[PDB]
Amino acid sequence: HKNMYDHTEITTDSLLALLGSEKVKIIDVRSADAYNGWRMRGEVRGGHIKGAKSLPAKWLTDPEWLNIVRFKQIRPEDAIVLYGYTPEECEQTATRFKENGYNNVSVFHRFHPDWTGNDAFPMDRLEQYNRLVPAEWVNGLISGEEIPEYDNDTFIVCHAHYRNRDAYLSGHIPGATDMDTLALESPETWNRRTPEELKKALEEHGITASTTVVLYGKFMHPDNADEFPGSAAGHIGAIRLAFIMMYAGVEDVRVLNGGYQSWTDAGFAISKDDVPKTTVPEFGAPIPSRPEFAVDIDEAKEMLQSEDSDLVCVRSYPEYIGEVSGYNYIKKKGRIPGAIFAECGSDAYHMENYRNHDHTTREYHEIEDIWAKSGIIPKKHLAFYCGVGWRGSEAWFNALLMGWPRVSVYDGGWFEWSNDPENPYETGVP
Ligand SMILES: C[N+](C)(C)[C@@H](Cc1cnc[nH]1)C(=O)O
Ligand SMILES: [Cl-]
Ligand SMILES: [Cl-]
Ligand SMILES: [Mg+2]
Ligand SMILES: [Mg+2]
Repeated sequence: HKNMYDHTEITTDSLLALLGSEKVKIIDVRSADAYNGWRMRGEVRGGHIKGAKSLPAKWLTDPEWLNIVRFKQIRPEDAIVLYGYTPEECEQTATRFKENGYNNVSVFHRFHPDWTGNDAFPMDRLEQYNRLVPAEWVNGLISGEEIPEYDNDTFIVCHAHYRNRDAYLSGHIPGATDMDTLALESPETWNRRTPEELKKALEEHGITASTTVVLYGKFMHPDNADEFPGSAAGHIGAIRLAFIMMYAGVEDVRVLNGGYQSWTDAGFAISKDDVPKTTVPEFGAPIPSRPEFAVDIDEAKEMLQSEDSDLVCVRSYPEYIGEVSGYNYIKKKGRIPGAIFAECGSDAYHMENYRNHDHTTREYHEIEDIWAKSGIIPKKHLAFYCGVGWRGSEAWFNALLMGWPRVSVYDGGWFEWSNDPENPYETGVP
């Protein structure tokens, strides 16, 4: 019946008439960063067609491509409409759908410049997308080239890791310097360090409050059998450090979307130099400048008693039901009573529910809709937490990117909560 290699074109008028159809799935095959709003071809309006889902053509080489599509609830009985910067970029995706039994597949040729160039055509974007940067933006930054969403004259690219300098020395973005997560958080409490420590640490790494800091980490397949599996979850650590730096007072913090893998996926050169630090004498702002980003245990207890506040438990399901603690250095098992569960992923060192297979952030509409089903909504003051505040920082960053007005991280997490034998806790399947 179908032709695997000749695809029907859908017109702008036809697509306009189908924008509200529940039987139609509009699929943006560009990069997730363009989908979020980055104007990667110089378009005046960035983002995606309103209601479109993100399925980057880059993922076509992934052997799990069909499961990704099914996990996104894109079904063979749906009418599939693909679009990219050009219709030619949609051809391989269209063929891939037809090869897997999707018989209703069309290609929209006029997204750019026709759709982007007229304000009558509805578009959407991740409100604070410029904090989540693509690899091309970082490459222009370190090359001293004109890049959008950047009006500063001072920057530093920071490769985060947890007591694992090999994560940096085995390959890093050229010119980048490494920051151990221990520089900004204490091994005694696994909370952010005191203001005086953060001031010294940031200065010794060459960071002022007015320095644009670009953070990223390297995913190295964490294994629960290792003594420090967090040494392999570099990009969670990067977002954890982004939280602490923004809390401290760094005005412009960016995160490389997808971490190190996005840098090498783009084909850019890597460096193995051990770049020395260029310290700065004065941070230049009071620390912390944004204390409302952090929540501690007394306020967290209040938020459990408030109508417009909630704690969001970003742990794994075995941790939530008290089957495991999730950590080799925590013996207590259980959960904070009254918190809203938002499953992070498989265990304490993986964020499958918040990431794509290439570690870029999951399509934010999916995060937003799943959160809303559990009452995790922006009208509340939300304190994301987990074991020790790493996974909660990554969840918190996703909400911050959506422009949510009062989102925090409860730093202490299950570690601090369970360390007080007076605190109530639950266990078992709810
Ligand atoms: C605070 N450290 C770095 C010790 C944590 C960080 C962490 C990563 N995923 C959940 N927590 C650890 O590695 O167990
Ligand atoms: Cl990671
Ligand atoms: Cl918990
Ligand atoms: Mg949208
Ligand atoms: Mg903590």
